[PDB]
Amino acid sequence: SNLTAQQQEAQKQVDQIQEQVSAIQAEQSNLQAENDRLQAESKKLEGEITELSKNIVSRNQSLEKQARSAQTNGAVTSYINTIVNSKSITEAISRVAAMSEIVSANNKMLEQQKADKKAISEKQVANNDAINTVIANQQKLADDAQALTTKQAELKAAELSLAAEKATAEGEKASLLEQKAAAEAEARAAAVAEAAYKEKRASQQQSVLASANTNLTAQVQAVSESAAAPVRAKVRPTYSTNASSYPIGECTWGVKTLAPWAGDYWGNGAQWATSAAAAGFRTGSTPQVGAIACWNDGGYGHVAVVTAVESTTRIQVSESNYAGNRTIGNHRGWFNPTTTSEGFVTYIYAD
Amino acid sequence: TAQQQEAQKQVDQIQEQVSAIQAEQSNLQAENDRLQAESKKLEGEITELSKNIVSRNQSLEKQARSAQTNGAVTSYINTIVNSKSITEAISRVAAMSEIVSANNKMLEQQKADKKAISEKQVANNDAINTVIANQQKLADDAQALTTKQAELKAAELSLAAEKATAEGEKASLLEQKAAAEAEARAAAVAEAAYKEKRASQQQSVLASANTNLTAQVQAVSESAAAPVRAKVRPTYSTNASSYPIGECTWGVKTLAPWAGDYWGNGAQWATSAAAAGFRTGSTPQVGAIACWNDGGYGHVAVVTAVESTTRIQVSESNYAGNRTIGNHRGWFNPTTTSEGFVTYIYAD
Amino acid sequence: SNLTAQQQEAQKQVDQIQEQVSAIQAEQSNLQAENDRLQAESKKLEGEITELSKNIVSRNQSLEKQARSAQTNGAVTSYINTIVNSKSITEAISRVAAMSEIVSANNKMLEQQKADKKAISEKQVANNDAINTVIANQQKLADDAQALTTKQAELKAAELSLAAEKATAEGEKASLLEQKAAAEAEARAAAVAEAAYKEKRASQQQSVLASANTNLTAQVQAVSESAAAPVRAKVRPTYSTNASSYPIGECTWGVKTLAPWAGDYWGNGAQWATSAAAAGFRTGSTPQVGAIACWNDGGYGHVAVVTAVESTTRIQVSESNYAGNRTIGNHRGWFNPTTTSEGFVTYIYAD
Amino acid sequence: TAQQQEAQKQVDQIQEQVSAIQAEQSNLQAENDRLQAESKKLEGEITELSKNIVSRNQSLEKQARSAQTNGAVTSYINTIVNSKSITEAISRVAAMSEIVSANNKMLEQQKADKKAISEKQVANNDAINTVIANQQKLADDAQALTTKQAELKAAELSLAAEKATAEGEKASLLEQKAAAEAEARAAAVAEAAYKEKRASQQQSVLASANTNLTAQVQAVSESAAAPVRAKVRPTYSTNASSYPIGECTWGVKTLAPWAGDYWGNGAQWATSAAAAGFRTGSTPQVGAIACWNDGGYGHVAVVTAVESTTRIQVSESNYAGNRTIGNHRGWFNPTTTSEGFVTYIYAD
Ligand SMILES: [Cl-]
Ligand SMILES: [Cl-]
Ligand SMILES: [Cl-]
Ligand SMILES: [Cl-]
Ligand SMILES: [Cl-]
Ligand SMILES: [Cl-]
Ligand SMILES: [Cl-]
Ligand SMILES: [Cl-]
Ligand SMILES: [Cl-]
Ligand SMILES: [Cl-]
Ligand SMILES: [Cl-]
Ligand SMILES: [Cl-]
Ligand SMILES: [Cl-]
Ligand SMILES: [Cl-]
Ligand SMILES: [Cl-]
Ligand SMILES: [Cl-]
Ligand SMILES: [Mg+2]
Ligand SMILES: [Mg+2]
Repeated sequence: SNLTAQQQEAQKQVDQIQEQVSAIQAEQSNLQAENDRLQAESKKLEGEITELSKNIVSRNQSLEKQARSAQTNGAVTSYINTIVNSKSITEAISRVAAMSEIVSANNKMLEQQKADKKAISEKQVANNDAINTVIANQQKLADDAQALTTKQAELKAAELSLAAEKATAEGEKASLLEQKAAAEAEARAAAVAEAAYKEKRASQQQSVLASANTNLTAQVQAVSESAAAPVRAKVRPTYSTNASSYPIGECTWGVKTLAPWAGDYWGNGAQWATSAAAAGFRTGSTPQVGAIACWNDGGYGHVAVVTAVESTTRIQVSESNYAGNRTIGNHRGWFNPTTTSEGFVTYIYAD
Repeated sequence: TAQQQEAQKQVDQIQEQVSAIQAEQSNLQAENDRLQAESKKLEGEITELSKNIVSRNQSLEKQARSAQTNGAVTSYINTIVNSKSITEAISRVAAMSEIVSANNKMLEQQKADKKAISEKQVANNDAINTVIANQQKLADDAQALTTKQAELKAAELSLAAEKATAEGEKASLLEQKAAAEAEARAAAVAEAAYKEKRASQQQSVLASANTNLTAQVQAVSESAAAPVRAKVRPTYSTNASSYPIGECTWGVKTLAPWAGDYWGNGAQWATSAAAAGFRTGSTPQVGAIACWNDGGYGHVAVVTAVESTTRIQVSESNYAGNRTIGNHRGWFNPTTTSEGFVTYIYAD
Repeated sequence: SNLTAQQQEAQKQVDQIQEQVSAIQAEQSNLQAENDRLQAESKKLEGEITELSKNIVSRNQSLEKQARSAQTNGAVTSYINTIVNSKSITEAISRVAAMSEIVSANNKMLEQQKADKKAISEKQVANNDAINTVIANQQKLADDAQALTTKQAELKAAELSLAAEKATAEGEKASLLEQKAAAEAEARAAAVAEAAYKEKRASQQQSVLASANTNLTAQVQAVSESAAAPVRAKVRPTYSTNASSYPIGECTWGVKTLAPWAGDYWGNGAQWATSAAAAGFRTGSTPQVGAIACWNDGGYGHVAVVTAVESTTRIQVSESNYAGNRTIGNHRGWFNPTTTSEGFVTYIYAD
Repeated sequence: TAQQQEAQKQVDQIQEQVSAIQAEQSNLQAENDRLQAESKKLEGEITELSKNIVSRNQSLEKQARSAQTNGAVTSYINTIVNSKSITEAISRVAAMSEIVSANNKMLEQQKADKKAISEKQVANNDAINTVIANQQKLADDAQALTTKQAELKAAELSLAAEKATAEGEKASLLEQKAAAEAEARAAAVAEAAYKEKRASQQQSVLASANTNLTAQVQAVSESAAAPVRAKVRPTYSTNASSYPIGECTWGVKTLAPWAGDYWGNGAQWATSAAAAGFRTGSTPQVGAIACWNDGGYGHVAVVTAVESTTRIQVSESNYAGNRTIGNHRGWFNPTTTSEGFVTYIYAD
């Protein structure tokens, strides 16, 4: 080699910084590649979780209908007597043998339900861990991009410093020493930027963690305390506390009795949601316990108060004047409120 | 004579009652027909006013709010000072009077519609009530008419006996009178049974009013079944360590600790919640987890206020770059956002 | 017996008519009982048909996703190479053994799908036959009620005729012979009513069968030929046939190119449904081929033209300016239009 | 001198071009800001007018139609002749003028709103178009500015050489000029590549316009998949012998022979159709089978005309006791009937 001692020192600074630069770039490619495959694992797990979810919900309903039919009490006693309905001279019995198959099919169903609940649970943790890793990697990538900008600026200046030590000229040493001073100033700018980045990142996270010091009630309190605070309910009218405005036994009289917050002159049940909306009440398509269910059939319609909710297509209700019975109470048990002869259902909420 | 007048008096008294019932039947039936028509017309007008009132309310809240949004009003005061620059014929301040005139005209029409619907509601309600009372009166009259017409029959035969002839015939229609009087007693016993039934049925109805919602809801859970799908629920962690700091999932888990621990990207929370046994739906409720699915990562938040399906407030984390938990948007429409299809997960 | 010859003749008429009366009443109870149990069989079959239907639809989607993943072509070649990725010194392989289980699970799925399609088919015919029998019985019950009214009126008169032949009195024979003449007149009235019933029933059915002499086109023609005929589309404006009102490459320009019946000044894609509705176009939530899909995100939104539809949550579309690509064409393949970053989807229909 | 003026001229010419670009950048950016604001305001007003126009159209069709329903107008002519009976101060004919005045006022406001939305649409559309054109011009200017500023640099160094001193220095900044001119050439080649790319991209976009819907739909079916779910469909009977005469099912089967043969009560038709591979949905289309489910027997019909989701006509059998096939209701709302939840089954 024709290398000097001073030139080797400059070469060492270039090789050290280049090593750091390549190390950052290698990790960037490493993390970006890991994220790509983890995002793919997640997508696949997500599709499988969706598949299991609908099956679990569907199978639960089937298992609850099959339980109800197998545990109705009043009709089940006859199903136990059907097995006993065979002893002496009845030709050929295949009722008891067929009873084993429906129980075998039943036991097979809950075992598959148990397996699906196990599988979705396992797929959830793996998916969640994959998603968490990807976010941590993305944060590491953001940190590396700032570090790379700094180290590449340092490398530039170091390479110019090496170019000065090699220079076989008085004219040129001076030229690239001006360029080195310029490059070193740029490297300082990059470092100060990275310092501000770390400074900002740290305080931002502390500000995020500080906001966790709260709860829902305080959060809901802040809405009503603000200017944009629910004041649409202020313009409502004070209604009567009794049902004297509705005739005895009617569905309207019944709902007014159970839900005294309803209006006094809201007419036929069919029009209650229409009048309630005008009065400032919130309406919607999903049942809530305590909400007034309003069915519109283009005629008189019907109203009731929701007493229990399992889904949008499965509720219980307390009502008056259903199928000729004018007493207030539970007339139907569980039923689907979207598929009745009273028509389009809409719910009126208290708040 | 004299005895014949007494018989004639009984016929005329009962005939008077019979005609009175028939007159009232025609009276009530005619009143019901026109009241049912008045109701139908009022119903159509109430529907017309209702949609206008709701629509106009939304319009009135989109207006005024945009011209009185805290932060934005200072610019509206500067607009008059900026339009005052002499270049060169100014009609910006004069045109500002027209939008305020149009605004004031809108709330005055809203106030008139709320007044009109209120008046139409009471008239309609009274009309409906009157019709039902009349129908009950008509049912009572039909039973009374059957009785009085049977009494009239016997009374007319009694008069026919006093006019005599005499045969041969007195004895004949006195047997018919005794038969008619027995029929009249049968009609009376039938009307008594009718009143007996009507009275006890109404008492049974009035007895059922002695209740309230809580007792009603209690009877459902006390019955064989009875919501028992929530019994199989799981114990989730009480902290948000399973979700990364600043993410929307971490924020919702912080505000709604009843949510799951490994429910992944916000988009899939409703899907996992439904599998876990939670109830989901399309209408916002305060305290519900709003889950938006965009076919990607999606988003989650907790509903803090609800005015309608298309107007809510929420508290969330990581919205538009801001990773702190809080209110980021104010009032907004959750169905029309870049995070996609909204679904709500309810606590119970 | 102290029975006369004439009295026996009267007694015979009573016994013959009573036999007919009891025969009708016996059949009424017979048919009413059969209908009750057939209505119950139907209800049970209906619930089972609903159960099978949702499973068949759900399982079809799963089988088509599992087929797609197992028949993607470009990624499947790697799945065939994974089995070949084992020969000499690889420790323990359970990738080929696990491949048998997913195929076993796949083959088990289509066999259960085939069994469910077989079961629903069988349950459909049994249910349909049960429903048909119940309607035929109801028609027979309507016929019997008319016949019963007639025969009971005949019985009344016959019993009075017997009461006249027994009568041991000059005073009473004459009385119940007047009652018999009255009863016979009532019996004639009942017969004439039953004749009118049969007369009406026969001609009504012929009038119903006559109305079947038609088809949809004639039916749709009669609507437009009537006074209540679609004339809301008359007030529309004639739009330009080119997309010069929209800038090159935009989504609006693309939709206008493929659907020239769209408007010229409808602005950002998000507002197209809003302007279309004002212009008199019909809008809705379900995709149709040739409909303009309008997504509203509270911003600029997006528009496209629907090119294929499998369900509400699965369509294909041709569009312009998707994910940076400004050419008109198919960018996404099959996708769910309700779950995208462009927001709330609404469809604008040509008619 | 003289040579220095030539150098000064080159600096002043290029500086003029540089300032012209920068002036236009500020000009276009300012115009876009105010046009984006005009658009936002117009958008809100278009939304306001749209809902009013749709709402008012429904109101106008519920009105007039009720006062001009064939069969019902003869009674409206008799109402003036019946209110003319002298009993005793008549204000029924005078009040009839007010509802017609209110009606005529409604269509005049509808006509004004259709005029206003049309005008607002063109102004908004032109505003949006201008903004996009400006954004493209801004992208072009940024590339041109980079080039002209590089040319200016070299020209200023050329002027600095002619002023000289002279050293020692002429030679120094002539080397810098040669370096600057090389940089200016690099900027020009970059702008050329930009124009090269921009031009070919637009040609590729314009090329894709050479198509139509049919070719587009053809490419879907020609691709790997391609709707092939309809391939597995079944051959049903061509007559309605499987359904009893006069029933709603028999009627729909007669009009829509593509329906199934053993689909039972009308209520379950959508359920069986979905299992059979047919597409279902919540929006009416002409020729679709409407299936109403009331938790009981339900009802079916064939859609013959559609105005909206809440306004259709249908042809059906066995409606309100009438078992003939035909139009029984005219225009009606299929979501608000006593037959329950409506769902439509589509042919394809
Ligand atoms: Cl909390
Ligand atoms: Cl009812
Ligand atoms: Cl009762
Ligand atoms: Cl009860
Ligand atoms: Cl934490
Ligand atoms: Cl974490
Ligand atoms: Cl963490
Ligand atoms: Cl959406
Ligand atoms: Cl046809
Ligand atoms: Cl896009
Ligand atoms: Cl492009
Ligand atoms: Cl493409
Ligand atoms: Cl036939
Ligand atoms: Cl048949
Ligand atoms: Cl037949
Ligand atoms: Cl409904
Ligand atoms: Mg905040
Ligand atoms: Mg007809």
